Amino acid sequence: HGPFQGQRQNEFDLMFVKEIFKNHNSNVVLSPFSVKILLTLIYEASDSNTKRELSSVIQNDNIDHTRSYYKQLLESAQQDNKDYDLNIATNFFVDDFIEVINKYQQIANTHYHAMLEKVSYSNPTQTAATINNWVSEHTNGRLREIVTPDSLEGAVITLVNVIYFKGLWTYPFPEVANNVKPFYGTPTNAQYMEQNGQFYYDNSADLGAQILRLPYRGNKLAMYFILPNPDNTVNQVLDRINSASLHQALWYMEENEVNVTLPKFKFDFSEQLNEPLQQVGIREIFSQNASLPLLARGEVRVSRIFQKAGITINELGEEAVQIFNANRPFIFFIEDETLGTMLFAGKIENPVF
Repeated sequence: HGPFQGQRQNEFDLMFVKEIFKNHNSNVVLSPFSVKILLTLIYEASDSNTKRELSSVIQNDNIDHTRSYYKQLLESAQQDNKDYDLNIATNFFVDDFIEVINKYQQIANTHYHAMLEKVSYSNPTQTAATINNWVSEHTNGRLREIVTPDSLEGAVITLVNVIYFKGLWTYPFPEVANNVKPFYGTPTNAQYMEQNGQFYYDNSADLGAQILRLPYRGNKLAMYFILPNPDNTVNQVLDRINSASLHQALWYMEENEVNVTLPKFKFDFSEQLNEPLQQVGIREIFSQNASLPLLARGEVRVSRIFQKAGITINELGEEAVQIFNANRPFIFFIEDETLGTMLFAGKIENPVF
């Protein structure tokens, strides 16, 4: 279990993360990989502009390859055992008047771990409740709400993704009696955890940020932290992150002895994805032209797309020189190091737990 040695297919992921982060002053967490599942589901559903617009998401213009890729990354990622708990769940909530094609339900289920169910948008109050109950059910109450009755106004089809994670570190932190200290947001106190250890690390002059990898148990996942240098901000570091620059910055990381101080955090984040998607070039699927002939028996389209993600880091593992002191805002992400998947991406502006 070492860092990924391949080339990440993260051109879309990074574009999307940046667009979300630029428009929120708060903590954020989301799943770029899962957003790619949603777009591929809509692609599978559709009849071009759509194909040019999704070229960073679809695998080599071949549907069999696209299906096996997403299926493989999904099965690699997901797990519920002593080492970590990661569940991804996806649903289309479809108005009653729409006839859902059963074969679409089968490919959705099989390759994308997604489902479809009927609701009545004539009753946005009951429908909100239905969606929110689905969210609780599929995250074991970790997430509980994602929509209000108002956010369904005028809707015919709503696509919802939820994801949550908690794992054991390979190298746990000591549990310390209120290790409370200042956090300098863009001040407050936070609970920190601190250890010395051997961790992949670098100070990246190109990014203007330190990077730290902390692995999770299970030989698959790690959390990366990108901490801007004191003269720098998260937004300025983002402006210099693209697939090439990030690939190189991670490539330069070597195992070092590092003194690591991190704020504990636990929070969730949700957003309606229509707008950020359109901002990054994905527009056709939301236009008067869009259609879903392979999903709905024949003229309808996806009204709204929502994602809600939840995340927790704390000290815990199974048991038990550089300075990495994360006492100001930073970026984090979780990747599957066997395949390069960007499962979670987020930022901390205000530690909370």
